[PDB]
Amino acid sequence: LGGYMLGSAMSRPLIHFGNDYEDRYYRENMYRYPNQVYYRPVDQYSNQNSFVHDCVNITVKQHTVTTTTKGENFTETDIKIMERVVEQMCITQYQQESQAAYQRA
Repeated sequence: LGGYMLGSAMSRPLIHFGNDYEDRYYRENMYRYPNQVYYRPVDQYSNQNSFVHDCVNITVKQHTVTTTTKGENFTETDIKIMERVVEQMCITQYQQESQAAYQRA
């Protein structure tokens, strides 16, 4: 991910758990953990969460393996709220990227 194409900036699509702390965890996990992912622009595969959750196997990394250990509290909850959002928006930006390829076409 020395390059990649930062998978847009979704500003958090609001994933809302209707929680106090785990919600908030995600709501801060929009900053500590981002609302954008690390991947290059795709529209040449079938599976989404494959390439997508992989882009987060990049993103959540950079954002939880140093970006979190900078004084954040990441628990199993953080993993999900973060991977889940960052993944499903990498997925959102997968279908977006797909059609973005249609726009650049």
